Amino acid sequence: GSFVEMVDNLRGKSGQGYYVEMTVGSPPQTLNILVDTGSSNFAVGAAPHPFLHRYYQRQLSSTYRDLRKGVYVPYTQGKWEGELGTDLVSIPHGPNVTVRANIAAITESDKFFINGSNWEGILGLAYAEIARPDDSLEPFFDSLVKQTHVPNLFSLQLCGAASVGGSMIIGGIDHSLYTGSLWYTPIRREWYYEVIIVRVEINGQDLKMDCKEYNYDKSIVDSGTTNLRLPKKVFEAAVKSIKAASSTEKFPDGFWLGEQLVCWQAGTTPWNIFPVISLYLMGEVTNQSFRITILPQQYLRPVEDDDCYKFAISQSSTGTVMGAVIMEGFYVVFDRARKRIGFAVSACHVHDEFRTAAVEGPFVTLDMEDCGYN
Ligand SMILES: CC(C)(C)c1cccc(CN[C@H]2CS(=O)(=O)C[C@@H](Cc3cc(F)c4c(c3)C3(CCC(F)(F)CC3)CN4)[C@@H]2O)c1
Repeated sequence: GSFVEMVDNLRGKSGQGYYVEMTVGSPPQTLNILVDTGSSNFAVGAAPHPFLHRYYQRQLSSTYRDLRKGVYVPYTQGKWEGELGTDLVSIPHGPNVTVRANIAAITESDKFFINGSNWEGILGLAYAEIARPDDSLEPFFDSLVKQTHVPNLFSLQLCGAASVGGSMIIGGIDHSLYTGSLWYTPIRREWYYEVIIVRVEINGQDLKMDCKEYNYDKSIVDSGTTNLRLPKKVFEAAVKSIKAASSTEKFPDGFWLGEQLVCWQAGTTPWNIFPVISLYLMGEVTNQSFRITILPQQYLRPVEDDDCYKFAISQSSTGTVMGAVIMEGFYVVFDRARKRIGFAVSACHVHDEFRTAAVEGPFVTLDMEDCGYN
């Protein structure tokens, strides 16, 4: 509570990410910035690229300082390169402070900006270890914490819908955004927001795989990604098992690949025939775990075109990526200070009549440490 300045400060178009309003420079230039717990660079467009609504103009900033060094970041999805500097940054619908963060002024890019999107930059919320050019470049939230008395902690409530909304509470937790209790899983290493998944159930049936497979080569919480991404073998077992639960109908190969939609007459979507999915996460206490459960309403994204949906669980090059499909069911707390991530059922999650998202525990799981890849 007492974080209503910040409630509902996230916007976006579904499948195009969530962004938050920010100001940089003196005088303050407003930009919409993509919120990404999957990287650690703060970067903005700095030139009149045709896709951009606005861009960062350093000429205008009296507080701008050049850093004279270049920087290059290749994501899976895309790539940019720019010039480093520092400036005064603030989040209007956040806590009224201002910090001197590093900024990547994007001078060239490819497949990074979305033609049609309403954002112009990316805010890397993860740790310095994975910042570019190297961990010497202080990530934004590190700067925010060192320079103010704002608590080393933030939380995201992403609410799945063309338009999408959500909240980023900075420095706090807002208890009206979740129901039930928060359960914490350890942040395994401070680079990505890495975690250990110790077990997976589909409608309640263990997928029966060595838990190490769930996390090769790592599992992370990534707000800049849309899908629940599973490692290849795990992905196979999962889809196989979902087909079985939904055999009451059957669908084209391409649906399970996310390349072809499936539609029903509006309001007749056979929700009951799709299984709830569960990830057990390592808990705070030795041999203790807990479970998060998402409904089909989370992994079937609606798409315009009847009621049509895209299958939004997909295969992963890395380990497990808990992206938007996962986060839109839960209030996620990034407790950097206590080095742990918190999950609670979201106040804004989409649920049907008979079933609901869940965070439950505790469970007994031995050898949880063995689920990690080393
Ligand atoms: C930054 C670093 C450490 C070098 C790094 C390299 C590879 C993977 C990762 C893990 N986090 C990644 C996972 S990703 O590449 O799928 C999305 C990426 C952020 C990202 C980068 C883009 F060029 C684009 C998007 C997101 C968009 C917008 C939002 C979306 F979710 F709709 C998706 C599309 C459009 N293009 C995350 O940061 C970090």
